Amino acid sequence: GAMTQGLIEVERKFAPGPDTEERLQELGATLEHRVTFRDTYYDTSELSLMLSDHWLRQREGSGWELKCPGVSGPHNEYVEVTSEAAIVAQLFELLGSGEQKPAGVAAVLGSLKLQEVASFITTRSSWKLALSEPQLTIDLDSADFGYAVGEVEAMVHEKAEVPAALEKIITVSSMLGVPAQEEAPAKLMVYLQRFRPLDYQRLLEAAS
Ligand SMILES: Cc1ncc(C[n+]2csc(CCOP(=O)(O)OP(=O)(O)O)c2C)c(N)n1
Ligand SMILES: [Mg+2]
Ligand SMILES: [Mg+2]
Repeated sequence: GAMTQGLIEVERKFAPGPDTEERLQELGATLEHRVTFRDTYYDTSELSLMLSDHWLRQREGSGWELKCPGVSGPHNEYVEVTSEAAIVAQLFELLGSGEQKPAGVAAVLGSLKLQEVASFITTRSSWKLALSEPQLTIDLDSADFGYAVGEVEAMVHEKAEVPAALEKIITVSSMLGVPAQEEAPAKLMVYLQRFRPLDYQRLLEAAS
């Protein structure tokens, strides 16, 4: 037999500005693709998934994905699950349907009292940047509800490499975006804050 795993993705969000694309161009980045896609997130009425740092979505053209917290000191760690059967097992453990019998994620939604909590369309430009060695990716996202966020992404092999990669992408992010102390918010968090502010408040309360 054999075991297989992926690389580690390291990421940092930033607020783009009017000059972000021009900076990318002058740095020698190339625009690899432009794409538009719907994201739809799901949770229970009590926000069971989100309150425990679990994030379940169906992404147009990609299928189901679930993000779970992992056990970078100042920065978050996530395990991404895209196997439907592993998503469903994780959801059963957390939301406890002992009786529930497995199936595709879609089929188990009702049984788990999972409902759509947010849906929106993102228009994305994805750029690649080689410096002096593997190309960084820069995703520039525009959400149809009216919010723009960029993100710099690097891949690395071992967890030992994560701290240096983080510093690099933080520094690159700062040259591409508006000055800021903290990381720019995720599209979903801005959506929740503006359009589901009672839910946002629950999330705020939990984290402090
Ligand atoms: C302040 C804050 N930021 C981030 C998180 C974690 N989080 C919020 S929404 C989300 C899912 C959306 O992730 P995103 O990075 O926007 O996915 P993308 O659309 O870029 O693929 C996660 C993991 C949190 N709990 N609190
Ligand atoms: Mg990306
Ligand atoms: Mg990303």
